[PDB]
Amino acid sequence: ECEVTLRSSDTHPDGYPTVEGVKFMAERAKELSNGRICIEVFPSSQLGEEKDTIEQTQFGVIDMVRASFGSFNDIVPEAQLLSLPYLFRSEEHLHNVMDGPIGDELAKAFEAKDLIAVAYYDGGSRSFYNSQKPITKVEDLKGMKFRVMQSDVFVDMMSALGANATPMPYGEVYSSIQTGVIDGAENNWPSYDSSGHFEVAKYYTLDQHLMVPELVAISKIKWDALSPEDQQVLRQAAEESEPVQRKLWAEQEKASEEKVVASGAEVVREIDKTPFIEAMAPVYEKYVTKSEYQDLVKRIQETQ
Ligand SMILES: O=C(O)[C@H]1O[C@@H](O)[C@H](O)[C@@H](O)[C@@H]1O
Repeated sequence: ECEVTLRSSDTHPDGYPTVEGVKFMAERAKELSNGRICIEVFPSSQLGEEKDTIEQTQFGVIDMVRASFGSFNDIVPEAQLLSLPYLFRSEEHLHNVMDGPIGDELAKAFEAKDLIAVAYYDGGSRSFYNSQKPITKVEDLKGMKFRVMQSDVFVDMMSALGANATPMPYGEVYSSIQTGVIDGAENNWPSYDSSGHFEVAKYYTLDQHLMVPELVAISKIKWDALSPEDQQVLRQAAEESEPVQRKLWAEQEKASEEKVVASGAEVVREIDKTPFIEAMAPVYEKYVTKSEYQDLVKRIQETQ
């Protein structure tokens, strides 16, 4: 048994939808391989913060990782491109993009950087939360200090809004907010909840400026050393976990919103997003640098 073992990393805790997703993938891969293939999940950043685990996965030290496109920065340039603000209209839109040929194009981009993309997971939309004041309009962000994920595109996004970005690993955000070093950060409801940030940043504004895709990626080095039979099992188990993870995600979006609101989170709803969207013009100008990227963005916006 467990002749083929794979260590899989996630920054999130046990019980979180992405972790439950890979745990389901692991149960299925074990069943389908008659006990041969054994995926072990290491949650809560046990093996390191997310960007660091991505690099260790590329080197084959970690076998598999569940990660946000936003943690890649320049490592996979099209991953950064798909982290542009207000690129996707909805979770349905994003599903149709990632499920179609654009998803295959991105898979090729990951493979060129020694990562085999076997599933795309849902991460919903990200919105601003802070400890200082309600954000009711773009102008309220002026001069404020917000953590972002470690990609240049998010630093530029904050500058476009007249604020100051500070990239840092997810695990350090809570203390930085708590001690007042930064004013806030931005994320989806389940992160805002499970991270504890709602305890130290009670103001949340549903500006929904990002929908950053996520993936399960296997080390290409480890993958290439597997038999075709074992590769087939992994891909099957990964694809099976996708609809499952999507449903777990939808349920947790609801539960976490309810939870944090029950705890006193002060939420601003119905914000006019138009000025937020307009402000992103320079960001698109800076990152949409080609034909290859221009047409990509175009085909995304054209996807129903
Ligand atoms: O802000 C972050 O770093 C985290 O945001 C969450 O939404 C992602 O699911 C996670 O992969 C990122 O590490």
